[PDB]
Amino acid sequence: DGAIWQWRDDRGLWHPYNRIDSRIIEAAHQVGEDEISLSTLGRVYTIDFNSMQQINEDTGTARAIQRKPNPLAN
Ligand SMILES: Nc1ncnc2c1ncn2[C@@H]1O[C@H](COP(=O)(O)OP(=O)(O)OP(=O)(O)O)[C@@H](O)[C@H]1O
Repeated sequence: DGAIWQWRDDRGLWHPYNRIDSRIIEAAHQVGEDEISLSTLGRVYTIDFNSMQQINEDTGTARAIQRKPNPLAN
């Protein structure tokens, strides 16, 4: 839980992923995965670390993602 990942909405604001989704993204990022799949809200997303984007695999919409360190000690 060393990171808080965020995604960018259409109006340009950043939203934190939930703790579990941040954990999933972070774990894949840490080991050098190129991409992972994430399901939330019944939607299927590819998290593409080569381009640092979240891609909706049905609509083709790509959104920026970014990582913030989590200060909180285990
Ligand atoms: N990781 C996420 N968690 C929650 N909401 C998200 C996430 N990514 C996108 N959204 C929101 O979900 C909606 C759909 O975004 P998404 O990128 O899935 O597809 P889209 O092609 O923009 O939209 P639509 O399905 O309406 O054509 C938008 O309101 C967007 O801000």
